[PDB]
Amino acid sequence: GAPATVTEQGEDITSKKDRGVLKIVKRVGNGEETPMIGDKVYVHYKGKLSNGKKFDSSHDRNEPFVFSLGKGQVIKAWDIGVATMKKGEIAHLLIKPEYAYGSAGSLPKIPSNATLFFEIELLDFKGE
Ligand SMILES: CCCn1cc(COC(=O)[C@@H]2CCCCN2C(=O)[C@H](c2cc(OC)c(OC)c(OC)c2)C2CCCCC2)cn1
Repeated sequence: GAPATVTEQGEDITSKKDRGVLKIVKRVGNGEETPMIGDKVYVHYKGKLSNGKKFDSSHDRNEPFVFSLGKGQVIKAWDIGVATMKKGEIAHLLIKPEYAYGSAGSLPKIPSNATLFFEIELLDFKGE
């Protein structure tokens, strides 16, 4: 189970070191350069919640997913996680709810206290 493999073999990339965001790398990228806060970032991803009740992908178009890193435009987990990734990398994250949607959740899509899993490919980044 990709999520179990991460829960068991994944690196804790939080600062508080509370296992709230766990990472395994799946395809090593190119270079040493990983993006900076305020970079426009381009990714393809697949995401599910632990309930198994919802699944989302960017792949539900050709359009890639585009955000400004570190600006809280996404969940904290992504601002943390993607910032560790190199151009061309693919990685798995498992996220406790405190780094996703927390106790409030985001109903009706995300319930209260949900745990999330993502597969992420980092295509490229550029300074805004
Ligand atoms: C500038 C991008 C702004 N944006 C933020 C979001 C909120 O989503 C997230 O921050 C994270 C990480 C970025 C990819 C989408 N994210 C999600 O959680 C998905 C997500 C996709 C969504 O649609 C693509 C979405 O609606 C906007 C949403 O709302 C909370 C959350 C979940 C993953 C669990 C399975 C169901 C969806 C959606 N668009």
